[PDB]
Amino acid sequence: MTRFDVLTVGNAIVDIISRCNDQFLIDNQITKAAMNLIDAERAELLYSRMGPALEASGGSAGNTAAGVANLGGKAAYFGNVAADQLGDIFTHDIRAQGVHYQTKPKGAFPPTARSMIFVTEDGERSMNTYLGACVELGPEDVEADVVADAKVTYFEGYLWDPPRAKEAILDCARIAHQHGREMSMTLSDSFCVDRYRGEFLDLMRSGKVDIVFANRQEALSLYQTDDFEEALNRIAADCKIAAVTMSENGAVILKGRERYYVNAIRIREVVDTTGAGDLFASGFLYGYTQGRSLEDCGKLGCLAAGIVIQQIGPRPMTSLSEAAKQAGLI
Amino acid sequence: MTRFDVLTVGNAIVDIISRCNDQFLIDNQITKAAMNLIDAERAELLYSRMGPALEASGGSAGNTAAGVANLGGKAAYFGNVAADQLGDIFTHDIRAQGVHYQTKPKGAFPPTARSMIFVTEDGERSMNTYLGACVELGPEDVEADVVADAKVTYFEGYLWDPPRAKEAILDCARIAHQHGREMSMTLSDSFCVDRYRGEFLDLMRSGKVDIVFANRQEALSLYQTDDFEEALNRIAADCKIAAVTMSENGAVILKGRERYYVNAIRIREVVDTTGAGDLFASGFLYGYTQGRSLEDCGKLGCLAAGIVIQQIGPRPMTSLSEAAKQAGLI
Ligand SMILES: Nc1ncnc2c1ncn2[C@@H]1O[C@H](CO)[C@@H](O)[C@H]1O
Ligand SMILES: Nc1ncnc2c1ncn2[C@@H]1O[C@H](CO)[C@@H](O)[C@H]1O
Repeated sequence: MTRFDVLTVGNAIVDIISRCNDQFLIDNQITKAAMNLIDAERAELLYSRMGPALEASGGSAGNTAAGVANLGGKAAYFGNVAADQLGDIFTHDIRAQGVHYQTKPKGAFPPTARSMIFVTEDGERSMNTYLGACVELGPEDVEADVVADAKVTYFEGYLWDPPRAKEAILDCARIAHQHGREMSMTLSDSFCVDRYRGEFLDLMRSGKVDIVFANRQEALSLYQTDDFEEALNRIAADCKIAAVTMSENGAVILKGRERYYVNAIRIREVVDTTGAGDLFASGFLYGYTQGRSLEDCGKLGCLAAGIVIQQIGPRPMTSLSEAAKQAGLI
Repeated sequence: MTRFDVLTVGNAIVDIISRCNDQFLIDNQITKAAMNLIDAERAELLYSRMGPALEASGGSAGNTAAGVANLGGKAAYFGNVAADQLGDIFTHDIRAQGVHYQTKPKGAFPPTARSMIFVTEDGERSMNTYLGACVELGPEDVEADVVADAKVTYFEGYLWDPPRAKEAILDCARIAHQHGREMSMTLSDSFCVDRYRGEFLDLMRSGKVDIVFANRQEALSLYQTDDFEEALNRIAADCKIAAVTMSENGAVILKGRERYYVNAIRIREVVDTTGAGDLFASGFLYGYTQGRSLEDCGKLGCLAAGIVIQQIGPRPMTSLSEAAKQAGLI
């Protein structure tokens, strides 16, 4: 028995969420469906144009850790906030879900990261993120005992944007593998993959990452191809296990020459896609650390992802364990 | 023409919202369906026990002003926040709705008011409010030109808790009535009525308040009676116009010997009752300042209230003007 099933590591962010029309994205030169990095001045400008909003704790890996805990797994999280009200919100929400979260703020400035997320009528989400205190996450924030005692340590490709987070991740990889654990990453966003393609492939090929999460766009971006079959063949050669999501078309899990396709749940209405990939990773990694088949891990991922897109906000407000039991995935 | 249809005045609050079981309220000695005032220490304690939450700008009168603006009316708001992140959220959300909001923060301490609102399975809401910077609202915050230029000035009974807000209200009443405008209040909460019964009746009987909003519980509390018919007869005698809501049983508008009964709208589900009364006041006052019949004012109020209870959070995220046009109230 170990202390943790899943440790996740990412940019600690509070989401500021509002609905907009498609013209808003065009007028403001916001790339639809993507993570758009912004500076403090641009954050002020976009906020001044944003309608009334709702706030909810976010951060891709934060959401994944919360989802693991929700399902009943034992989760931990590394991510840096500031000693401010937004940081206090973030700290409360993740700890209240039962995730181990002990990363200490380094003062009030830079302030806690926030992402202005604009949800269009089709339920797509377009994020505009000021990293703030996330730039301070570094090797000093690695709780070595936690990495050692976690079955899987999972991190965001998004961590390659701040300056020193990658150093923490390399430390995690060393500790995890020295203690016989596994490392996992998400490719996070197609433009993120554009930025760090070579680095990501090296993480996989050197064996620093064992399990990779991608959506279709990310997989295509990783190999700069329009051929999805090529992307699947290549990603399977580059990592031990790959979990590739395809929105309404479900998911495919690859291991060597093995492929396991999983159907997406049929949806009432797509309210807000924010968190879909994050919660797919929650379901998959919960199943994986419970010793479930790759197909069942995919099923658990699709169930969690389907639930989160039927609500506003990135962390399911309902019980995923109850949902999983009803679905016979238990 | 005037600059404003409705000026509202209230405790400026950010809501922190979570779902709980009925046992949680009992274990924590939270009075169900009520506004429970709390100190800083109790706020810390309750927060430590609360699950993951979402944040949304609140404040009863704030919500009412936002609803008037949503419907297409011209609204203003007086309420005091701190110079902190929660205050910045509050300031953003109300201004983004098109409400004039110019009250200046006085410092960072006390911090911006917040209310932990626990929603039970029946959709009832139980609020736990630390007033924070609201204790600083006073006569200095009265923008006399705004009061002079507003058709109706509406305020919360809740303002009788902080120490100096009542002085601002008395100043508002004077300026309003000297400029031929009307004053309105809501009784806010049955325990609030218990605390300030005599003062509230004095506001009405002296004519400082022209239009009074109450729910059934508040009306009964005002006259310490179990007889709803008595309460209606007495409230009609004590104020020029009374609007009394009765939840699923709609509302009754009273003027002198006149009575206008209005039905509740048909609804999908009671998700969260937070804001119901606030938005009834939005609909009513919007109608009133557009020169509509008292019955139509009631119908607009019931429409807005019915909309808000079908969503999480206190301010409608959909267009009230569009809904009013579709319902044929225009
Ligand atoms: N640069 C980023 N790094 C990590 N997570 C992010 C970033 N920008 C937005 N997010 C998060 O992505 C989540 C949706 O997957 C949101 O909850 C949001 O907080
Ligand atoms: N003491 C108070 N004064 C004014 N508004 C309040 C108080 N406590 C809670 N509220 C607000 O009541 C609203 C619902 O009517 C919520 O949005 C919440 O912010």
